[PDB]
Amino acid sequence: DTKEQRILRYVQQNAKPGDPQSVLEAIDTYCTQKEWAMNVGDAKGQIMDAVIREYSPSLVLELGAYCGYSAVRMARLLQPGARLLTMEINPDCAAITQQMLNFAGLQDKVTILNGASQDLIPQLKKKYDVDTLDMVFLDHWKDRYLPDTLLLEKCGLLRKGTVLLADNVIVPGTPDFLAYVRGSSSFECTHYSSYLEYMKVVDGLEKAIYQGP
Ligand SMILES: Cc1cc(-c2n[nH]c(CCNC(=O)c3cc(-c4ccc(F)cc4)cc(O)c3O)n2)ccn1
Ligand SMILES: [Cl-]
Ligand SMILES: [Cl-]
Ligand SMILES: [Mg+2]
Repeated sequence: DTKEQRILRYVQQNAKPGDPQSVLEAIDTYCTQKEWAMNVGDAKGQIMDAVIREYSPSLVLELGAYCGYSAVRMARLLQPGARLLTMEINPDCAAITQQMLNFAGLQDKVTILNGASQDLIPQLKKKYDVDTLDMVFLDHWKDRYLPDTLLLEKCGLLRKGTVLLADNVIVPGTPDFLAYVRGSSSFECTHYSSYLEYMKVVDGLEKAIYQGP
């Protein structure tokens, strides 16, 4: 089997159904002790939690679910009725994410879409009845952070105050995105320095709040 299947199995055998916190803990244990994986992790995850609590978004889009760690992290803090849409390009990982969310008891809050961000973003309004997004978590291909931000804007999915939160802006790094949002009058940016998941390597999150045209 694959690493991702092993992570799911470990959660199923070491966490409590319906207990998101136990799911996060199980994933972090496995990835610290057994096999590294590209989940956002606990260090950056704590920063994400603080942001989600500050903004209490009603509708969140995640780009790049992987195994569902971040989707569990965000969805467990959403208010009743609030929703997460998450996109995952790898079909095997999309299925793992669905199963992860099901185990965590968060499946009614989250819709996991299998496909590429460039294809799915233009369908959000008419197919998924999205008006505007309250928050976007960028965690997909690092080359796509900038084009997909621009595409979100083109599609009319951003409003004044939409929060973009970007993983991995240092490692692997997203230099074009960072330069762009930090240089743009349409964004108010803050950097949260942290560490790459499960590693003693500096990484960070960027928050970029959309200001309108
Ligand atoms: C809908 C759609 C979805 C996607 C999509 N789905 N899933 C992803 C995952 C992307 N993530 C990464 O590659 C990533 C890599 C590292 C890393 C690797 C190796 C190192 F040595 C150091 C760090 C660390 C991380 O935290 C990462 O997030 N993209 C893509 C396109 N369209
Ligand atoms: Cl993750
Ligand atoms: Cl960590
Ligand atoms: Mg990441």
